[PDB]
Amino acid sequence: KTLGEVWKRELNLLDKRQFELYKRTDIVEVDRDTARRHLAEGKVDTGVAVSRGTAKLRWFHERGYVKLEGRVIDLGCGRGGWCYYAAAQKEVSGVKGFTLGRDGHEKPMNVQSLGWNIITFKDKTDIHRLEPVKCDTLLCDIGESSSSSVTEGERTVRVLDTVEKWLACGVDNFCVKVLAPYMPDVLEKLELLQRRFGGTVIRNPLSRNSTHEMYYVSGARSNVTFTVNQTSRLLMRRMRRPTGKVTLEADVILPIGTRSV
Ligand SMILES: Nc1ncnc2c1ncn2[C@@H]1O[C@H](CSCC[C@H](N)C(=O)O)[C@@H](O)[C@H]1O
Repeated sequence: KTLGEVWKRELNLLDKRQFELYKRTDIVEVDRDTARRHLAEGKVDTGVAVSRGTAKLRWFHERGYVKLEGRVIDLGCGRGGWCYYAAAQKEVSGVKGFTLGRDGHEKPMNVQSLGWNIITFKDKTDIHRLEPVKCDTLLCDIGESSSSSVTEGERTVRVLDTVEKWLACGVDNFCVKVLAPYMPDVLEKLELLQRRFGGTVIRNPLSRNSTHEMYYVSGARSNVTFTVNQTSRLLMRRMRRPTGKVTLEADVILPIGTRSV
């Protein structure tokens, strides 16, 4: 019954064309042309990002929504866009990335952007059953979209449930994907986590309109209900006023090489 659930219901009423127009209405995307060509050519020393994730984390990072410091852990790293971004930051001392990388799940990608050498990738790992490790910055970008709001809610509560075990070890910084912040139970878990660890949820402008995903971050504190609804209002507005107008932005190019001495 929340505004976001109404949004989800109306999203499912869109035919294929409607959905297509909607998905790219007033959105911002990075141009992946060059990165895709370089990766396809096997170039590992041009500093291109392995995925759209690098730009998403940079957005949070550059405006203080999440500080990237010391020991970084990246749950559900996939190709590794967040790991490579974090590894290139001077304040970061190490990066441990974990992901399934099996049964259709993408495996970490090997490139040599700055600090690749301080990253330890580990695949064939289900982070829901991985024993928490002490760290300073906790990152988690997991949440598989579903036509079912019930399912998005279940997957979202499971992620927050798992992440709470890691935050309970004591972490200074965090950035965690929240697939369905519009679901009632998720909203309440977020409110409880906020009273326990602080932070709030922020909508990344690089996220597509087809998902209501927002990120639980340590760099800001605000009323969760209000801001989740603001995003709901924006998404509903774009569905009612489709245009498919997209704004392209330069993708992230990181420096290259190992961090040594
Ligand atoms: N239970 C689990 N354990 C480990 N990894 C998981 C998982 N569930 C989902 N994942 C992985 O979480 C990843 C989310 S996509 C992450 C993109 C990454 N931030 C980047 O910048 O490239 C997917 O690769 C998915 O396979």
